[PDB]
Amino acid sequence: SSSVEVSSESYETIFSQRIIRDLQKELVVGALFEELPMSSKILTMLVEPDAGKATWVAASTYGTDTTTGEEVKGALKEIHFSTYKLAAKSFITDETEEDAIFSLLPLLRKRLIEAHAVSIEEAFMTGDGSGKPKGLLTLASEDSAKVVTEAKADGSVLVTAKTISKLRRKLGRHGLKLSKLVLIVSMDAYYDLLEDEEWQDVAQVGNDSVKLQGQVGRIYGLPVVVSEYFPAKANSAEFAVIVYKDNFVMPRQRAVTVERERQAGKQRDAYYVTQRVNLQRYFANGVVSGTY
Amino acid sequence: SSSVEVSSESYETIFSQRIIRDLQKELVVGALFEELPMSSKILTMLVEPDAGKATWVAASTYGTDTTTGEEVKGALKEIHFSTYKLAAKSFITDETEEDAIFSLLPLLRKRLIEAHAVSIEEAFMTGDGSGKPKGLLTLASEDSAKVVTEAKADGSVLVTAKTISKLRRKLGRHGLKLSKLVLIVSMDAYYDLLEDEEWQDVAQVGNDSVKLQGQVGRIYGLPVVVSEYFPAKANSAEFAVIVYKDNFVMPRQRAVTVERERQAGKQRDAYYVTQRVNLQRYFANGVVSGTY
Amino acid sequence: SSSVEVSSESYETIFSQRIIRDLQKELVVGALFEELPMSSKILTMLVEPDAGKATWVAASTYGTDTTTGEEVKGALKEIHFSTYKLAAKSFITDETEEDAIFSLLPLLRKRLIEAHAVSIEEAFMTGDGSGKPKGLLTLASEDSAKVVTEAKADGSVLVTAKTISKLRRKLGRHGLKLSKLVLIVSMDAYYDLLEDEEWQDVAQVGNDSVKLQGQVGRIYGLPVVVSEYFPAKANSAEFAVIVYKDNFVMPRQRAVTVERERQAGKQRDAYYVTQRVNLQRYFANGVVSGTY
Amino acid sequence: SSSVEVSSESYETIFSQRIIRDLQKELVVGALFEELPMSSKILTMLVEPDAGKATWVAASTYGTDTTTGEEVKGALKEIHFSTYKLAAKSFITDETEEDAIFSLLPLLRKRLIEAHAVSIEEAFMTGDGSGKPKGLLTLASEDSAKVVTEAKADGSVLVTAKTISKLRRKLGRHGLKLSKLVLIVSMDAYYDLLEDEEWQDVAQVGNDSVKLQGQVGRIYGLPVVVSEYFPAKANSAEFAVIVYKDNFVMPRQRAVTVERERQAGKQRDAYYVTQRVNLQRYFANGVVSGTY
Amino acid sequence: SSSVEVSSESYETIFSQRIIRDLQKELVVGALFEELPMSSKILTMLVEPDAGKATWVAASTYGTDTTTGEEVKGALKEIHFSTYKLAAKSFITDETEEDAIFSLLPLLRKRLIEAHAVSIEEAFMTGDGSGKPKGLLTLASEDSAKVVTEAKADGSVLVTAKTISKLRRKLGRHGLKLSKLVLIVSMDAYYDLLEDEEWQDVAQVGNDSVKLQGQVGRIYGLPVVVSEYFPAKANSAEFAVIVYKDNFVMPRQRAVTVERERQAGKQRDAYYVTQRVNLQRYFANGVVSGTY
Amino acid sequence: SSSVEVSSESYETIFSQRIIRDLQKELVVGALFEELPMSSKILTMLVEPDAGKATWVAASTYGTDTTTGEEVKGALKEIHFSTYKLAAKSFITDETEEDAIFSLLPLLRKRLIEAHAVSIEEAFMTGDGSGKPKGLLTLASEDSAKVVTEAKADGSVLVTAKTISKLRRKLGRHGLKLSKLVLIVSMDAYYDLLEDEEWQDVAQVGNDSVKLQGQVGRIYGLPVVVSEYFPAKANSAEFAVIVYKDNFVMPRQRAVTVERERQAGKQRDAYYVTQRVNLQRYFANGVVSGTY
Repeated sequence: SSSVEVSSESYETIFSQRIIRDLQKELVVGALFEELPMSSKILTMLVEPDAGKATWVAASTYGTDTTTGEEVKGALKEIHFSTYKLAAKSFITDETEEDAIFSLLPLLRKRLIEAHAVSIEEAFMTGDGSGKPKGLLTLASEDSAKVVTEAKADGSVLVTAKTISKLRRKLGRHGLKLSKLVLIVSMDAYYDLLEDEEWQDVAQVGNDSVKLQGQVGRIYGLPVVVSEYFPAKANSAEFAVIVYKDNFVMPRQRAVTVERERQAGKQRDAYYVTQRVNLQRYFANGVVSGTY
Repeated sequence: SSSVEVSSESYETIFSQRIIRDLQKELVVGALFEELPMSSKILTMLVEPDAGKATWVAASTYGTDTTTGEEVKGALKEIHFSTYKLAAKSFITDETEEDAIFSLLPLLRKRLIEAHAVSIEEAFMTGDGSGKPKGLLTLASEDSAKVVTEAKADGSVLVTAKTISKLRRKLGRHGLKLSKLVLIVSMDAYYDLLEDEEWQDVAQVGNDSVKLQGQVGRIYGLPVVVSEYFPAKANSAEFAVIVYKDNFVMPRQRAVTVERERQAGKQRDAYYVTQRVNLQRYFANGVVSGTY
Repeated sequence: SSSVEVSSESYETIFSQRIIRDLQKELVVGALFEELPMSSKILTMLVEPDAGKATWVAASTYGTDTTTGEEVKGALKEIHFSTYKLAAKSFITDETEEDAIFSLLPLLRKRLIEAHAVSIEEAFMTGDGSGKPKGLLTLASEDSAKVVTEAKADGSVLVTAKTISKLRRKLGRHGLKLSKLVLIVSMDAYYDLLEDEEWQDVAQVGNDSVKLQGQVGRIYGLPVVVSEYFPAKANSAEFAVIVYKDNFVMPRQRAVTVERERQAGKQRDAYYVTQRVNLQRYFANGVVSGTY
Repeated sequence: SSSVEVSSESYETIFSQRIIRDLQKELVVGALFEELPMSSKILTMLVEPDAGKATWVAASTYGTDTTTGEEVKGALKEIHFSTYKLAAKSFITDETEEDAIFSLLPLLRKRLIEAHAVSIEEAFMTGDGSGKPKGLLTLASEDSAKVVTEAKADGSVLVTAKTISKLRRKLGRHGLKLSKLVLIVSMDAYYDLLEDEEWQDVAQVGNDSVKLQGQVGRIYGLPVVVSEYFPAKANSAEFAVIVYKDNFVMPRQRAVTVERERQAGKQRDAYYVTQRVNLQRYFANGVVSGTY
Repeated sequence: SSSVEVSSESYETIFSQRIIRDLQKELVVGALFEELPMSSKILTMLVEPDAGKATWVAASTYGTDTTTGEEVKGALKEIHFSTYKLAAKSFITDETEEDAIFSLLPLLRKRLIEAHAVSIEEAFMTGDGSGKPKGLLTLASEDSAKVVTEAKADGSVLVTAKTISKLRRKLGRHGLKLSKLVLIVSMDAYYDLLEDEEWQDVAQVGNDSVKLQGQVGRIYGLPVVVSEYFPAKANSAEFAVIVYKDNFVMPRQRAVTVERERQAGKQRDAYYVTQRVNLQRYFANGVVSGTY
Repeated sequence: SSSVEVSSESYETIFSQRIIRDLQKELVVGALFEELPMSSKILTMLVEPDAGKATWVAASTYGTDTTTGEEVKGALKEIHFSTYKLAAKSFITDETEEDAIFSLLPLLRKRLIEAHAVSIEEAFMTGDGSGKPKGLLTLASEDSAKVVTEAKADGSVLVTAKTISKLRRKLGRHGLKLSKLVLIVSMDAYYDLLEDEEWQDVAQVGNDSVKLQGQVGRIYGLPVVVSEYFPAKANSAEFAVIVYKDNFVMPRQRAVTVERERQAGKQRDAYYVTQRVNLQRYFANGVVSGTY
């Protein structure tokens, strides 16, 4: 009846009262370590490691230098945990905040913190270490630690299940355990439709329940971390396996705090979120990936 | 003997009493949602889910002027919920009813309703949205979502079970689950008997029981909703896979009511049966279809 | 020494006493439904299942005249179940019975009833249905219903077991159930020795018994009704699979009776045997056979 | 020194105290039926099982002339079961008995009876039926039954278990059972270690014991009567599978008796053992054998 | 520096002490039977099995002259068991015993007895039957009894498990059981590694226990008696399988006694170790070996 | 702004700190026997195992003179248990020690003893035994005993699992058992995925635990002493399997001790570690390795 430019504009318009989030993916992997508070400029350590060496000496007296005899070493290595600053800044103007909707500022604050955390997780996963923490698929990669798939447990010809097993027993050479798997979402999809020598398929069987879905999706009974924080290289899959109780800790030189001023050349409200963070490192075989 | 046009018409004949219904098929799929009453003629549901986010900042001073900018945000996105009208009339006259049958109308009101129910399902199940409730295949198919089978879960070649698993995983990256499957009766026939890995049939073993068939007809323990409200593309399949308790609601802006009049030019009996409906939508990857 | 033409005929020979039947099997399959007595020359009855229908109408008015709404019809259809006559007749002479024996007749009456009973089953199983009851391999097949195997649930390669399952599914599409299965004795002896991937055979486990044999030979746990009244073709196997207690009734307008006269020009005994029976039909998927 | 014809004959010489018998197999097959006591020369039985069947009549009339009228029959067939003579005799003289052992005669009398018994079994197992009982195999094989393996359940290729099955389902179709099986030792000695699809053998499983053996040495749980009294052929193996409690009876006009006379020239001693026996023949297909 | 002829010889140096006996293996295989004491140089006995027979007689008289006269016979046959001699000696001297080890004789006497016991086992395992017992493989192989595996239970292509399987059948044809099997060390190692249709070896599974090693090394749940006293034929392998509790007794006309003399015209110490043994032979199908 | 060579090295530095050992493995394979302390220069002792054996005697008198003479012996043969010397010294001075760390000697001394323990285990594992003790592998392989696989109880074909079983039997044909297996890590990776009849592997199953891993890595349920002190021969594996408590003893004529002097021309800190050891041998078949 009424058209626009009659009286259409005078009727009820509902707005989204209660909204959903931007970003609904959990933040783990980058923080999946002991989170240790720190305040120091640097932290420096040393290890024993050893002395002497000893051999086989024919004896028959007390004190013998007749044959073989004195043997010593001292050794090394000092190591320094090098700390980084990671931080963010954001604007809002009174100009934007004042219309008739003043509910924006409360909402905004809880996006900022959530957003600083995202950038940390991505920085820990992929990051070169300049201006950012020590990577996880940089220190376990082919790029700067030279770790690919295990070829000391490959005769010729591999398969996708096999690769996980092969990397797992590379960790037990390094003497450590496995306690979580971090896998690409595609990989886990493939392993959900598991191929087994049970021949029932533990994604389903005949009688299906939450027990089965939650068993197939765990490999070796362990939390698979489904994550999307991986480049796709080619048809290759990247994996990160290591222990997560005997591995690395996140020393945080400043725990996340939100800092705030009004000043940016007028007033205006300016927001600072600031953390300072790193990864520990002791070994380059101390975390293991492999390229399919 | 007794021949017709002689004396055959003065003896016995039987007539029916009680009568089979038209369509003994259960109406579901289009009525497989929660039914929410609405009194509001439009809903303008502005979503509101975020303010600020994060940044990477060096900090260590009260006011920092050297690092990155700050962030301040509004929020988005208004959603207009628009209802449509579905309804029909039936014109009848006493003049046709006049013979010796007068029990026609007590069945007929409930034939018209049952029939009006069919078209409600067909429109709910498949539909553009223009003058009809939002369509279920359509909203989740290539037509207006570009949602087909997940190509990031397949190398090439997809067997019938294997498809379902690609769609199952697609669902959980959304944040939603699966609790029933809607399949075509001809597709449903290769799941009624399926050739399976236990190598005995888990439809029937050697010693069929209603239990084994009731387990197999639940793909993943989840009921398959056998329906015949599906287009036919080719030897390609169609699926409707979603959760049916967390997805979309069916909002009914006028529930079905029967108005009755007797005015059409004389008397005459006039019936008007009228409803108003739509379906909710937030996302169109919140529902899943796919292409075999 | 003693031989024919001495005195051998005057001495000892022990001549016949007692007889064993003709056919030491049960007569099955025609009689496998309810058998209801009637007294009504024709069961004319009208079956009316639907009235109304309704549609989607956009309204915004009480009396909605703006678009058509009006939906109403009567329905159809009338059917007539017409009884047929089956009969058997015999005329003998006193001369044939007599030589010193006159006990033939009380036994003659049984054989007549029994042989009649056989024809009835012949007529129910295969029969054009005009003057006699309609078939069950002549009704239910390609001959007069277009009902064979279900090709739309085949993959490719029909094998015998597969054929029964596809056919089973063809029944549940129709809405009717299965409660007995009717099969060919030649096929039966190979449902008795069914292949199963249980892999020890459940008809000779290695802890062998009559139980396993009486299980395997009951396809789906429902009794196999061994029957052999089937036509020939090549080596196609036909089956009769239907619900046998929620379908057709056999209606009896005349119960078995023997009407006995002597007078036939001479005496003579004249024996007339009469029954009036039919088969019902409701739909052209009301019963299912399939061709292999 | 010491040689024969010195002092070696008065030295100890040990002679046999006890002996084995020639034959240590239990008799079986031909004394495995009912042993019916009898005293008549012949049993002449006439079986009369069926009289009357009538016809399906066309009705509204009693003493039909629109079809063939009222049927009645008498019946056939007289059959005569005639005993045959089995007699065996032996004779000794006082010259035969005397050596230095007088104690042979109670043993000889046992031996003759046993020896005669073998001849009864030999004839009952295979026998023309002319001055001996009819042979069980001589009426079950190709010899005059003309009953071999059913073509009607071979797609091509027969194996030993299938041949037994083929033979078994002939039985259930002549109205009889299987209650024992008679087989050939060489074939029985292949179910000693029985190949099967467990592949771990269901003859011995994992932990061989006597129980498993005496159960697997049966086919259908029913005792395999391990014998070697069948004739040689080639690589063909004939069996007998029939009921052994609803089958052919032995009518014994004389139960086995021991007769002793002395007289025949001088005295001297004579041992005669005589029985008069036959095997029934109710049907020529009332026993089933077959050619492998 | 110091060596023989300087000062090396004056330091304590450790010379021999503490003995170990010749052969660390149990004397069995010829000693597996009952050792029955006897005192009779030769044992002469008949074994009586049966006397007369009694052939079928037609009868209907009390002296049957119409048939062949009575059967009768004595009993055969006479058997001689002849003892053989086995002994060993040592002639040592007073000069030998004098001049290093005077405690040699208490050990030397034990070795003479023990060494004789092995030589006895050599005579029982394979024996000429001339001056020494009758052999054990000798009476059971082709050497003097023409017993190889039964070619009339061959299904073509004899394999290891099967040879035993045929051999067991040959046993039941004698009517004697199988209770242990005596094999060659090298075969026994392959039989320990039995491959069965579990396809995993029941030798050690994957879940080993002493029971499974103690189970594999039993064939048919009967223990194998592992031995080395066998000849190596060719590529053919000797097996010896019989009952070992209802077969051959070893009759001993003298038990092992140690006899001691000193004279030979001088003294000198003379040690004589003596036994007298024979081995029963009833049949040559009373012990069964074979050729591979 | 700041850089090194400005003030940075003096600004608040975390110097090196703490420690972790080298040889992050337990000493195995050398320590795997009874360790007997000894205090004797040599033990020179006679193997004592037989004294006479005699032979058979036909008798006929208390003595004989007809047959062979008598046996009686002392005993053969002397063996000498000889020690070797293993040892080394190490040189350090006060000049080296004076920097700013004086916790070096308390660590250097532990390392030295540990470093000596390694050169002992090395020599114990492989060695010529000439001035060191015997090589465990060397004596056992084909280098010095001519012992490879048991290829007189092997027919055709082998796998890794088989090669162990060939060795396993080879021990017991000297009466010896098994109580450990020694294996190369490269092989150990291949026993991780043990191929078995339960056909899921007992290393994962579907559900893993430390227990399954501890069953599959113990071949026969007995500890595999996993070690990496093995020579890498080629694509061949060596193994060492013998009994390790019913065989060889390791006799130690001097236990490990540390002697220390400070004088040799200057002072100077001098350490001497010295020990004396041998490994016994008794036969060349009393320790077994194998070439895969």
